[PDB]
Amino acid sequence: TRPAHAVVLGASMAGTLAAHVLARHVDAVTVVERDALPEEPQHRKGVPQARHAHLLWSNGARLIEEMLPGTTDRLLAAGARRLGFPEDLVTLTGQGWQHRFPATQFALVASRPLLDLTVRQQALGADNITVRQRTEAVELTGSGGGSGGRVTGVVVRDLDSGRQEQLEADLVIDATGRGSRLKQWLAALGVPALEEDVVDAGVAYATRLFKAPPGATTHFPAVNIAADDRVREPGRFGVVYPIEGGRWLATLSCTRGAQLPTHEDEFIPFAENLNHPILADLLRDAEPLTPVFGSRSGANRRLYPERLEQWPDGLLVIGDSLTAFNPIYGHGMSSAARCATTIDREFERSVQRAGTRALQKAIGAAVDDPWILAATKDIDYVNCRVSATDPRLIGVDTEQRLRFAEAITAASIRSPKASEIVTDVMSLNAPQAELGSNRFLMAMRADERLPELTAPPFLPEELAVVGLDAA
Amino acid sequence: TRPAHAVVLGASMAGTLAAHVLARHVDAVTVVERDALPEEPQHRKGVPQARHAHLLWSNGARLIEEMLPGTTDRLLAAGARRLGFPEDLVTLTGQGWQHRFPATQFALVASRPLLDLTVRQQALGADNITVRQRTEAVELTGSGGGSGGRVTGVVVRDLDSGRQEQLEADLVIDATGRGSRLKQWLAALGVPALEEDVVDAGVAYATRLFKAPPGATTHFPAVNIAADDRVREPGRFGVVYPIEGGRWLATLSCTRGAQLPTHEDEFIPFAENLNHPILADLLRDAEPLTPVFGSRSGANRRLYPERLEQWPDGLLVIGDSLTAFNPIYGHGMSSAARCATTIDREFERSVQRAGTRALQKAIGAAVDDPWILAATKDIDYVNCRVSATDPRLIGVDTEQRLRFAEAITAASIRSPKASEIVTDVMSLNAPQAELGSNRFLMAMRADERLPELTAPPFLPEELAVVGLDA
Ligand SMILES: Cc1cc2nc3c(=O)[nH]c(=O)nc-3n(C[C@H](O)[C@H](O)[C@H](O)COP(=O)(O)OP(=O)(O)OC[C@H]3O[C@@H](n4cnc5c(N)ncnc54)[C@H](O)[C@@H]3O)c2cc1C
Ligand SMILES: Cc1cc2nc3c(=O)[nH]c(=O)nc-3n(C[C@H](O)[C@H](O)[C@H](O)COP(=O)(O)OP(=O)(O)OC[C@H]3O[C@@H](n4cnc5c(N)ncnc54)[C@H](O)[C@@H]3O)c2cc1C
Ligand SMILES: CC(=O)OC/C=C(\C)CC/C=C(\C)CCC=C(C)C
Ligand SMILES: [Cl-]
Repeated sequence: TRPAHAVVLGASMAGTLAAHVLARHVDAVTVVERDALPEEPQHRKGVPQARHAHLLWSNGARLIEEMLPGTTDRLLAAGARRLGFPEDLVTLTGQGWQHRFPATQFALVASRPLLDLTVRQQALGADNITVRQRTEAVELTGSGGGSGGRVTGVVVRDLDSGRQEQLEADLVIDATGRGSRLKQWLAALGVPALEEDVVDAGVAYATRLFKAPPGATTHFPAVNIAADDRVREPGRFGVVYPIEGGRWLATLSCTRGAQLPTHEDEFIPFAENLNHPILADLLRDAEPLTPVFGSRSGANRRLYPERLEQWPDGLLVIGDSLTAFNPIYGHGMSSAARCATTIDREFERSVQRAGTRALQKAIGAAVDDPWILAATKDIDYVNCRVSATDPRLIGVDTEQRLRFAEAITAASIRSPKASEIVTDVMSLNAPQAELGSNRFLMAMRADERLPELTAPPFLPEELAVVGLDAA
Repeated sequence: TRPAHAVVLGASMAGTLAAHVLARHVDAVTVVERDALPEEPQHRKGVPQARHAHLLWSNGARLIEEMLPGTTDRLLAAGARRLGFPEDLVTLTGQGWQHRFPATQFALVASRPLLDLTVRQQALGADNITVRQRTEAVELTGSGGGSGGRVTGVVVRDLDSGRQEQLEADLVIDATGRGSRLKQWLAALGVPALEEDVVDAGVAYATRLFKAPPGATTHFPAVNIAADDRVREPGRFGVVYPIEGGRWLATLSCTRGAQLPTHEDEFIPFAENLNHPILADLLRDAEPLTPVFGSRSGANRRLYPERLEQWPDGLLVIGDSLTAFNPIYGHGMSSAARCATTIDREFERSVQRAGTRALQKAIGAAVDDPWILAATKDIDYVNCRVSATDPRLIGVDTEQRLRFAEAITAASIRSPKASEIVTDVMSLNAPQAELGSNRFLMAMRADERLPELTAPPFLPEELAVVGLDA
């Protein structure tokens, strides 16, 4: 018999997309969210990462567009911007400035609260979706361990009354994010511990919101400075992204060993000590609208429920709860869209439980691309904490992995054919392994390499919008 | 290490597509084929089924088009026809005539030798593909048994010289077809026996090519008769497809228990004893160009190498050899395209040996749709021989499967919304399980049902091109 009631824990991007998908296949869906969901673009404590710069890469943007047609146009009408890569960005890599080749990929950029609200407005309006705001999931009900175990429902607590209730379900979806209590819920059902890979470069983030020079959010590119050209030293990075309302979102980041700004008067000096001070020059006369927001959620971690024999029937885990990545590569929301898309494409085949386990295996395969990309890039940072069994990571020459990464970067910034393939991998539209293919290696040697840029490739009319001259 | 030499055993559609794919990722590929590959459309002993009706459904057509751009345009320029479903077909089901709704899917139809050569011409021209024509693979080399072995190469015979030769390889692809010798090659390295699911309704086929009335191949629909409305006696079917050169391809079919025309003067009598005699009335004044070609390759069979722990490294199996289906549903070439597309999509991720089995598991998952579709439809035929472990087949009440198949068919022929989803499953673009989805059940209840057609839905101008009335 088919499932008739599904419960989705968490109403952020992973839970909202899964709720919309499951409503097409299940008679009734209940969404359990700890926060009150605002009706206007507004931050909330359940998604504290929304304070920092967010790119929706073309992989997630297309997956969301095919699930919810019109979403992209609604975002743009609300002030979001479609950044073309590498065309609409002034980017400094460890190998030099990126030539602004005609765009081969894109990313939608906006405030994360606007993007969350726009998606919620297009997904949660179905008649068979019930949203229980200000309701907290406390534990799962059912049985675990041995064989034959299965999750029957979830205990929820109403936060305005304090009363608890048993919410029975044929299917429970954990989408509660990086701070998820899944390991406690599992152990309370007698389920053994899950396998977990971790690659933790100790990345932290400091963000301020600025009023951009008038017109810059439309006629000035995004700027990204990534300083990693030495490997015995921690990485230090910085981005300035345009968002709706004529505002600049500036996010500074560093790996373990470096020092982030903890006060407002340390923000611009950090940008002045990157490999090029262009982010400081842009933000020197810009009006700050916020204090400095911080984040320490920069580890790469992946659970493998698809490997656990004692995985209970009727339970799935998606989003940051299943796996989370270093935000610098900006794949979290695309991974959430992949989880919902995989449920949509595999649900009917997986029912008629071999279905719950088949869905979880399909979900695990869909999140491999953002995992192996972020972990490959972070594993070689100095003082990185590594605890993973992935043979693509652990059994690899460390000199050769670094040298090859440098060669990939050197080709992408100055070779059109190499840049196109790299943006495919960067946009999560091609696996990381494609950079080791015969196709990429032949493109890397055969393609032309343009001369090295000795200054940031701003067009003069872009410098005129922000009131600068000669880089 | 990244494979530097791959060998594909067998040409035809599975081998040709896989060879084109592997050439993108491996330095050199060898294609070893028993027959001489002709440079113009001609049948051959290695693919004797090419004499029978062949539809390239949109699933395989799109996968081939994305692999080999321009192939669809060359086929149409060479005389192939893009039949829209259900618009361009007059089809009689066990529930009645199919309303010719605007096309929601399509299939390319032409002679199989023409389609084969067109794909060969656009796939095997790469500089790093070497074709060993008139060369036969006899056995595999390597190790097997115990811990799980590994494949080193293949022994080949040159047929114009008579010489044997050892061809080592980092990766061997079996694309030999339904009569493939893989299970003996396995035992020859001591690899345990593979799991196999079989649903064999004993389907046989008789085909005669006719010269169609001038213009019929372009302005007249294909006709498909499925005489299937009783479950206690064998099914008998018949189709007439247009192909290039102004010719009609007529393929007659039956399941175990019935008798096909095995003599030429019984061919049209078989067509007049279908549930409607329209295919006989079409073929009585038609000029016969061939004798009747026969085939008894109508069983559904699936190997499960993805389940065998001791599967040797460096070996993959694709096409009809891995799994074959009842031709009546026409998914074999689309399944061959799926295996090649899956190899292309997963190859780089699978290397960087865990790769060969990762590729084989991905290939096995891609061939599930045509297997469960053909097996679900064939399992309940009278005197059908079943040897399978698939719980989607074994643990099903047969009344519930029979009743639902009738409701799916009755909805598809007279409800537009239901027809759209059914053609998606029929064209192999949606899994069979979609017909049990809440989405499909809601479409069946909510959508209108048009009145029953009491006559074949020919337009008056279509009857006039073939010279009939009513
Ligand atoms: C600094 C930073 C920058 C990032 N930048 C990007 C970027 O540029 N691009 C990108 O794609 N991704 C980015 N990410 C990742 C992205 O924010 C997440 O991947 C995305 O939010 C998906 O997470 P999720 O929906 O699974 O969980 P979350 O977004 O964390 O949401 C979890 C939800 O569950 C709720 N919840 C928690 N516990 C309970 C409970 N017990 N009961 C009920 N509800 C509960 C919470 O209130 C919340 O609504 C970034 C992350 C960080 C930290
Ligand atoms: C009557 C009938 C009708 C069909 N109709 C359709 C249809 O409408 N649509 C559709 O999509 N499919 C149809 N099929 C299925 C389709 O023919 C096959 O699925 C398709 O050809 C894929 O098979 P293959 O390439 O894997 O193997 P095959 O096409 O059988 O090719 C195997 C090749 O390997 C070669 N070979 C074999 N052994 C050796 C050896 N030892 N050494 C060297 N070379 C060797 C052979 O010479 C041959 O060239 C039909 C099949 C039949 C029987
Ligand atoms: C040197 C290196 O890291 O190579 C990869 C660099 C990339 C992929 C560009 C850097 C991207 C960012 C800093 C994103 C902005 C920050 C957040 C979304 C939190
Ligand atoms: Cl955060």
